[PDB]
Amino acid sequence: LPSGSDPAFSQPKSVLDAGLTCQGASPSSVSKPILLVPGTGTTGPQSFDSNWIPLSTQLGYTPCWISPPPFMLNDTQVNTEYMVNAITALYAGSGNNKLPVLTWSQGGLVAQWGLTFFPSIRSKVDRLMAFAPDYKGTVLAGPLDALAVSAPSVWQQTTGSALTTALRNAGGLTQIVPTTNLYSATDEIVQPQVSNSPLDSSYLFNGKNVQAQAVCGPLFVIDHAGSLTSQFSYVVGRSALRSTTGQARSADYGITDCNPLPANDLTPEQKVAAAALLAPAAAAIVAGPKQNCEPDLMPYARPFAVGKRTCSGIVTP
Amino acid sequence: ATPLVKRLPSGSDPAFSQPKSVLDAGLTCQGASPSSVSKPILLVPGTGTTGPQSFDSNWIPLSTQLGYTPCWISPPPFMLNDTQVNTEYMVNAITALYAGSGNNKLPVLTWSQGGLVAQWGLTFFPSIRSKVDRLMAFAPDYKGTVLAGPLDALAVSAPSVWQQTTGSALTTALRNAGGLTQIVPTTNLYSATDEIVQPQVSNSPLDSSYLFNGKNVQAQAVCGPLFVIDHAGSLTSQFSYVVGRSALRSTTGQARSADYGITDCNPLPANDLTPEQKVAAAALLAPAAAAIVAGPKQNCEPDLMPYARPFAVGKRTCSGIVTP
Ligand code: NA
Ligand code: NA
Repeated sequence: LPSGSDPAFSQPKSVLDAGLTCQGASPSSVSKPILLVPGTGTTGPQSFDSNWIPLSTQLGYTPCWISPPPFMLNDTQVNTEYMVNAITALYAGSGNNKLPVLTWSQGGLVAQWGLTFFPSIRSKVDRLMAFAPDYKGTVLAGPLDALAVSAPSVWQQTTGSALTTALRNAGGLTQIVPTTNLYSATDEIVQPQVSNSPLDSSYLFNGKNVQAQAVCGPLFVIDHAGSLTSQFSYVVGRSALRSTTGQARSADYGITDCNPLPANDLTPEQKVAAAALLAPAAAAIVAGPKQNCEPDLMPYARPFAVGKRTCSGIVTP
Repeated sequence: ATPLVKRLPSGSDPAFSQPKSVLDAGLTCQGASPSSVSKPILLVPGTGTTGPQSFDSNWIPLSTQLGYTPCWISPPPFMLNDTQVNTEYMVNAITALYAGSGNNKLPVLTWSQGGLVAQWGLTFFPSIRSKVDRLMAFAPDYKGTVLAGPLDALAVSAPSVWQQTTGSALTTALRNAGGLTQIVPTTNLYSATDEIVQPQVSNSPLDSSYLFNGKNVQAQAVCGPLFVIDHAGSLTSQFSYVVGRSALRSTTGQARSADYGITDCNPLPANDLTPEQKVAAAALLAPAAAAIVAGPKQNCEPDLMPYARPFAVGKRTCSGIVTP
């Protein structure tokens, strides 16, 4: 993995701090923070108000989140600056104590990108619990050469992208901190996910890779959003957050937990909102940035994707 | 600024799967033993051929007339086996010829798969980087080729044909390990009209023969868009001889634009070849296509050796999905 000093941020600290919020606390003085990293086309609240904000509260954490603008549609590398800055802030604000990170969709790619390229946070993240992460991107976007004009981070989550290439070649498809990846073969956004194998976009070597169907059977169906919100997802995430190993444990879940509906402990209103989690993403995409090329890799990542084409041209060594 | 990133594998050479005696048996020099040879040049042949079949009609005599002792490897059977094994023959030969010429660097000159083999060796066997002074590659397929896939016609194909298919685990691993940037001074001579290796048309890093920082000479960029030489002509033409002569003589280790131009754009076999050599040069490809048909074939790409597996995790080879 990359070593040495962290790369410089492209955004000022004040901007990065403005993207971080905690429930009922300031990041500078917070007990048992958990950092929630949202999905493409959403803010922290839109990703987590109906699920892991209340669920982590009941598990004894202070939920905190980042909301990189606009709605996680900008450069994934910029979104990661928000996360790295937040880990640094919440580590100090909790008394110099490691904290867990819990993510949905792109948020897991962001987390692993930060752990790969910003060495200072490896000692500050206790564990990573990623729901439907797309470390390999998704092939459902189609080939890069045919992609319609799309948001910066949508380019970067397209399989074949310079970003996913650089993550892989820098060592980022192996876990860096104890990581659990919960995902679904029936994901309608991120594929391939069907093999229960290293082919899957959510898979990390040495991670606790939990394809729901491997536990629940081939008839179990949860979609991209259900991967975050389901009762099964809650049991796995609870296992990961409590485990002394930092990863979910098979002994903590079984067939009786294979309920695809929103987590039981959510209120009826939260269950409704959780089922409708994905809709704001489309609206943000319609109003959001669009371009005909993948954003350039920042200098710290360019050496890992020589030959790939971004907006400024082919990456050279 | 730019971070520190080792561009290539480092450390000790991976072990060979073949014993030294077997690798030595595949190496021959004209009129000399590798153990005591003056000014060797190592020639690495193309798919479906032996060293003599690739080079008897061209660079064996032409390099002799430039003052070298030509030496070649003939990995069996006819370069159709695992490209990684073919590379063991090349690595061993460099070690032997470096030692047999008094610890003096030597040039490597290749056709077709031979250039992929050379770059694979330089990428994964660090000991040879200080023993090769330059690489002169004719029609190298560092990205493989999109033409004539392994599932065309009979659903089995030679091991090295799988590996030379674009998207293969082998070509993926080479790229991910840093192998599409030159490692020693390299000249790549190729043709937009290559009928075996594509894509080659863009005169840019998209081309299968292109290496970053190399001297990448697409013939049409010098001779015009309607100049035609094929996969074999890329090795045998008079234009190719002028570029190769420049690369071998150059003090930079690469061909120099000053040494060739429009008046060298002769697509026929190199002038200095005898009539018999010119005829054989024009017919270079026929034995290779036939050997591919009669050789080993399988329905899967050979497994990557352990040294290469980390660079193609998630690809599929005969044993299953590649893991580190
Ligand atoms: Na958009
Ligand atoms: Na075939």
